[PDB]
Amino acid sequence: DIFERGSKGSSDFFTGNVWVKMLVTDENGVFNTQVYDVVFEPGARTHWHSHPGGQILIVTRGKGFYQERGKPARILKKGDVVEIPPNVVHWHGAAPDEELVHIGISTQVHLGPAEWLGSVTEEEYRKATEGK
Amino acid sequence: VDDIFERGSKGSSDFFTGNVWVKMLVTDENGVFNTQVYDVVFEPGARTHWHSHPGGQILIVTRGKGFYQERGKPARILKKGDVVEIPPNVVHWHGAAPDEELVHIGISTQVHLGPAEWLGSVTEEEYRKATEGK
Repeated sequence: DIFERGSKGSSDFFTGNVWVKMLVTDENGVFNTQVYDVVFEPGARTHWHSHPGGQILIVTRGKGFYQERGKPARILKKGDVVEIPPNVVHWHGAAPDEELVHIGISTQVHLGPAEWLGSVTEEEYRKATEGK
Repeated sequence: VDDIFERGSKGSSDFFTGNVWVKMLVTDENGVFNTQVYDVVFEPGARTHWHSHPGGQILIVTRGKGFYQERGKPARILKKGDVVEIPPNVVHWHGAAPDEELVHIGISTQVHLGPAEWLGSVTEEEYRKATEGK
């Protein structure tokens, strides 16, 4: 609705079909902040990862999940704002039944890039999402 | 705190001309992010005063029609989907079109570099010249 779909996200960092559109790439480092828009098709999600800088998600459409490692998953819908603290290992993605669209803001980009870990397994995903 | 309001808290005449509603999305009370995020509605004709942010600002337009102008430069027309990169210390205003509202997300970057510096109102002549017939 607000933005066109971006380009297909790498299978190295995503499970399923995800489209990413860079809004602010901050190539010159002026803002120390990057901004992206992402569409997760049903079932699609990031791998587990963390950022040294805090991340902010703003949900613009659909239904999805955010989960920090060892913690219960949080249900996302339009309007929700997720503050992802620095270094917290987490994933986010769509509900099984419905796409998720959100803006993402990476803060304190200079602290370093995302650290990518393992995929969110089918088991982890079902456990987090089944019947919610 | 701003969740208590229907449209947000009404913009103070100290900083805005006309009717504006602001909802803070990220206040960063605890400085975890060095960034603040807000959602703003400008009714037609409403706009910020001239101001600058030491750390810069990013606008993401979600609805309607507005204008962005840097001191001494031609105004830029804003529509849904537009992204405005406002560099550190650049003096500017933004706001709605004369006959349509503007809604946008604002991101104040590098907050630790200081608060916004607020200058004069955008005069009716400045606004008319910026917007009339556009």
